Amino acid sequence: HMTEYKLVVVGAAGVGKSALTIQLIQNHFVDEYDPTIEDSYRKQVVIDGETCLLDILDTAGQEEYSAMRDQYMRTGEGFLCVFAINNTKSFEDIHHYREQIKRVKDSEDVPMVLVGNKSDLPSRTVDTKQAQDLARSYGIPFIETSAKTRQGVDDAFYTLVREIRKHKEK
Ligand SMILES: Nc1nc2c(ncn2[C@@H]2O[C@H](COP(=O)(O)OP(=O)(O)O)[C@@H](O)[C@H]2O)c(=O)[nH]1
Ligand SMILES: [Mg+2]
Ligand code: NA
Repeated sequence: HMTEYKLVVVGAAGVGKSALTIQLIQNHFVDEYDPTIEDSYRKQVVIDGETCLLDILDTAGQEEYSAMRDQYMRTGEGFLCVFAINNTKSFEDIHHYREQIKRVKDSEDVPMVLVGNKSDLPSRTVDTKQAQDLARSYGIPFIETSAKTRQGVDDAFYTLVREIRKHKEK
């Protein structure tokens, strides 16, 4: 009685991958989540009249190999590619995350959303138009989030589900 959607959250250390996932699931902002915990979470939610079971991998620790992450990259249906709007380097890093996904899928048409997180912080070094340019180039949506205030968080995830449906029958 539910449709499963396999989602993968990627991006540089410290951008708020865990914070966004935890906010989606618990409606809580977690100040201090272990940067090393990689794991999958489940969320049941009704999106456009369909009862969805989201199966979400919150990735961590790019440095080392991971059997879980390997399985999710190969079989994941969509990707949230996250940078922080006060972390220029994380924005610059998006290129590499996107290339890695393109390679695993042997494809340039992969359901993905570019997410610019920490929108509540005043120290903004990546402008919305830089992000809009980058997403336009990739042919993907751009959404600004705050895992702290929850602004944009459901939007990011609902939009990814919709991009998955645009790509394949579910
Ligand atoms: N102010 C603010 N801080 C955030 C936001 N998202 C995450 N953080 C903080 O940024 C740091 C890294 O978040 P975390 O989720 O562990 O990042 P991860 O390494 O990508 O999983 C933590 O202190 C979080 O409390 C946000 O939207 N706003
Ligand atoms: Mg994390
Ligand atoms: Na959170």
